[PDB]
Amino acid sequence: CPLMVKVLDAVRGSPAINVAVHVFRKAADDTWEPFASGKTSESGELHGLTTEEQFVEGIYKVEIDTKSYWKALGISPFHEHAEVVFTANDSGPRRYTIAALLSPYSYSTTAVVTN
Amino acid sequence: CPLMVKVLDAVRGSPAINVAVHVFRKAADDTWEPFASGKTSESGELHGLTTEEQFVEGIYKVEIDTKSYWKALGISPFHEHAEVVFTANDSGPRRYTIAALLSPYSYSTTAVVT
Amino acid sequence: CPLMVKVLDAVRGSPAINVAVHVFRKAADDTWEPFASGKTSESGELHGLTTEEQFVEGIYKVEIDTKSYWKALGISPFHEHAEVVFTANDSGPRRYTIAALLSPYSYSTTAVVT
Amino acid sequence: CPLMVKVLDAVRGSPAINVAVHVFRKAADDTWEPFASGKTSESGELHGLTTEEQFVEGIYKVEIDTKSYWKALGISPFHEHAEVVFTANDSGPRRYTIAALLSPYSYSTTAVVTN
Ligand SMILES: O=C(O)Cc1ccccc1Nc1c(Cl)cccc1Cl
Repeated sequence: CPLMVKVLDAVRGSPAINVAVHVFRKAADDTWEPFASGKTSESGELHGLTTEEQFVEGIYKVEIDTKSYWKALGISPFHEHAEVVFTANDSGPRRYTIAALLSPYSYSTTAVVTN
Repeated sequence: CPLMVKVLDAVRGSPAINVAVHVFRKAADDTWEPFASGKTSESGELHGLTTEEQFVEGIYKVEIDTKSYWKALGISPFHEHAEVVFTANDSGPRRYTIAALLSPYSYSTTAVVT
Repeated sequence: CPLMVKVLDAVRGSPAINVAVHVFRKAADDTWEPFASGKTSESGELHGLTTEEQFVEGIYKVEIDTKSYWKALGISPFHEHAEVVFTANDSGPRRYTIAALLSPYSYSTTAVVT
Repeated sequence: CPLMVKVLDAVRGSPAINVAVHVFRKAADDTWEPFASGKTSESGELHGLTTEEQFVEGIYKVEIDTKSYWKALGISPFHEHAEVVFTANDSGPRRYTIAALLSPYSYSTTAVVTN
């Protein structure tokens, strides 16, 4: 499990559950091709998105559907979604934990990269 | 000045100066067309990106070239850039302030709509 | 105006208005003595807390009454208040801007020293 | 384990290791009495600070010695430390995860409260 996503809710002080996450990889033609997708669990985490074999060097985009999350709670959010774009494994395989803290008009995202 | 961008540096505790910012608007064909661009000033701010006449309802993407900013400081950042995608509602006098706080492996962004 | 405080609301995407702010300075006996206080304005800012003459080197604590702010909006917050403790160095012309972004169960604070 | 602290480093994209944490409880005389202390592990986490029996209702202060952390890395930080003050268990026992993301001139803290 080289790619993990964790989403927290800053309004309720709880994990953000059932948040849709889509991952894309930049193709040779500068196009974003679907790579993997899923929804966060009860712990606000999403595991098993890919494997070390499939997760090759490249530029990846992790899109977190924050808008749908907030609407389901009756709150009108600012962002359409949260996007995290990064180059991965360019110097060998690494483990990536992408964390996002969500608020209706703000979000913070950090990466924890393990070797 | 309905749209303003402010970028701060969390490592040095200062405005993020000369950060390239590109704004795009989603076109009818779901394509991002260039809308405006510029670089943050000494105060880490970018004003005059557009006018109220030109800034119509739609989905906009504010792209902040964070990578180039960090590389210039000798720090290898994590993100390729920071992106803020939102819908400009246009329902009453509204000024949009997009703020971003930058760290090498993290960034936070908030919108101040007044 | 060497010390300024800015408070934003991450839930409503607006400045945090009328937030009580208390500033303390650590005394010789390791006690926090009141230094200045006020409430954020409509722009979520608090200016004129002190002067360069009065703002000498020392350890300061900026306390933001976040609890009262959230309760007034009908939201039960997590924190009793937000505290920012720092050392004013006083080594060259320096203006201190203490910014805080508030959410019911979270807050972020950054210092912009220019 | 009703009280957990997790600290991340936003500059290096890694857990903040060996960060000293001191917890205090407000006494009857409005004084902060030492409650527990420890240092974050390799995963940037601090467990076993207290037990459900000892962690009674009250106002607690979690102090994270961020200054010492940054100085050890050769960076001059802004804050003397990060403090998180909250009322705990006022409506029954809860599990509290106090998370902090650190940068030299900024820090963010969130609480995840479980029942
Ligand atoms: O915008 C963000 O998310 C970064 C951040 C973090 C903590 C405290 C304040 C801020 N942002 C900020 C600042 Cl530094 C100035 C003016 C307006 C805003 Cl929204």
